[PDB]
Amino acid sequence: EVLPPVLTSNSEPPPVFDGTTRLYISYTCPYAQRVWITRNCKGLQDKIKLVPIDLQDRPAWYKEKVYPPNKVPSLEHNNEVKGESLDLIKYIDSHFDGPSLFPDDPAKKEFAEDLFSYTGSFSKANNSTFKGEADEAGAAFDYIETALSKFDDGPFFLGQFSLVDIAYAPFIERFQPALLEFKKYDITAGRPKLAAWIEEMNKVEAYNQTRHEP
Ligand SMILES: N[C@@H](CCC(=O)N[C@@H](CS)C(=O)NCC(=O)O)C(=O)O
Repeated sequence: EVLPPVLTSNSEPPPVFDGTTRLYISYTCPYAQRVWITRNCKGLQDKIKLVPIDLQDRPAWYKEKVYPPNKVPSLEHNNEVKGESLDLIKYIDSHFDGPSLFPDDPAKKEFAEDLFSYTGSFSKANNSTFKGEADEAGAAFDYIETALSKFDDGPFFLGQFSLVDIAYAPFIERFQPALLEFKKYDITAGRPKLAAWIEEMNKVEAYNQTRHEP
């Protein structure tokens, strides 16, 4: 796959609502990365076109013609532009071909909703730590470690790979090296299920490719 160029304030607008599916992203936004990973994991590279924008020098046509809330990601599909990364990974999973990324088992679904609900707290805990407000990252990763012990039919949050792993991957990807650098803190220390989860995620090529750049 060829990753397309970043569009700036000086870029001409793409067709909007011409029938092509477009995923508007920033190459470094973790929320957008969630959706990009979902696209790749479902083999949708030829179905969903990436439209990367520069958030520091962004095209006015984005807010004006594509997505008024003026954030990434947003998904243009079937004459609607929709936002919210968690909504979007669920939407793509259920409206496009490719392997299903969400289990049918009601108990796994229920646990998944607990974990989706926890994403805000997870980010807040880590950010609190980086900002020196409270050392909450350890407790947050303890929660993750415990969650990984719930289902023993695979190494991922719901046992087998799912949208839940995808939701967390961009954030763990960023928090891990930052905690090591800024707080001299290794999240894998004492957290074997988490260490295994990171190793297994890193074997997923569809995810690794979202760490790529033009
Ligand atoms: N709740 C949104 C968050 C999206 C978001 O905060 N994106 C940021 C980049 S990390 C953004 O587009 N910032 C640009 C701005 O606020 O103007 C989601 O889950 O998709």
